[PDB]
Amino acid sequence: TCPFYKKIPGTGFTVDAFQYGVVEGCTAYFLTHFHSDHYAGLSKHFTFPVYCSEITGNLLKNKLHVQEQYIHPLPLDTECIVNGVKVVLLDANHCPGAVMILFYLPNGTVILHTGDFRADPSMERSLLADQKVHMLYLDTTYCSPEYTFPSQQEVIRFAINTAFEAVTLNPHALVVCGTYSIGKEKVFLAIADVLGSKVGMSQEKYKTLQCLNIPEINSLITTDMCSSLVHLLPMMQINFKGLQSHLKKCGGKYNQILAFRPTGWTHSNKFTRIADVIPQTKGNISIYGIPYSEHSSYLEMKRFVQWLKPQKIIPTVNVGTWKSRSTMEKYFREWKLEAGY
Ligand code: NI
Repeated sequence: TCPFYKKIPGTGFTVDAFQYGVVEGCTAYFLTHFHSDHYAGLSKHFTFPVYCSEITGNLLKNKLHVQEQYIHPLPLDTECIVNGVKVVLLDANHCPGAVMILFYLPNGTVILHTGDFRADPSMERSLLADQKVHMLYLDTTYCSPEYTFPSQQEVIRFAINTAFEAVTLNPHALVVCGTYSIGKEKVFLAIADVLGSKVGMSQEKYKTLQCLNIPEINSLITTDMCSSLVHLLPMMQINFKGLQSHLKKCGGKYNQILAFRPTGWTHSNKFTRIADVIPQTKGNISIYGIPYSEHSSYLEMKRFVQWLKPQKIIPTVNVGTWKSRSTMEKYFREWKLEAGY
């Protein structure tokens, strides 16, 4: 049945709760972003109101074929009324169109649901600065101290430099980047830019990217693989077998592949620095795994919460085991005792 952490008390609202059929007493279903664990259940046959960002509404329409009459897009950073309740959507620093939602309850309670986010100090100067938050529904994906990773800027630096070097040494090398969902577009766009190429991809992926309001996008992407020296492929094809097969398809235009697998966190983050990462190699193929995260590190999460000083925290990730739950509750207590709220 719908879990309690997907219901907003004092309203007929749910968040990211599309796989439980009709939720008894829900008058509006909010969708924070277009990732499949979040939208799971939505289809062309859904007949309840969906509230979301403009970009998310472009994807629901074009990729899922949800009918237009049920899609309610809202602008960001704007006080809006939904079934009699004031709401604000804020940028989540996750994937394109990902939002956090502020609900202002009739009784005076204020609730923030982060959706999926990567906390940033820039958030401390949004509409959040303006008033108190009583309850926080938090993206706890990486809520443990061992989860460190570099900034997005440092990871892109490493990728740009690595690709630029390889292709300058061998102009017959192809660069390939793995994808399976929206998000992490900076990886393949930054690399294409340093190489003066457009990025080539399948028609289905091109379509997806045309929904995202990325400026000058037509100058940056294409469906003509031949004209482009950066190719996107399904993440599942980013292995030696899949890459050889793909090189075969390029008709002797290239004699080397350098590939990037953007992951979240991996255990090598505990020991190794970004400067020191090395690829997996077999023959004329090299695969780099790069830790490009669109979720809060442990420290970034802690800073955000200690700044906000909520009265109650409700985790939305890793809630399935008692040991996880107990571990998170310990950190919330440390944070609260350290900062004095
Ligand atoms: Ni997500």
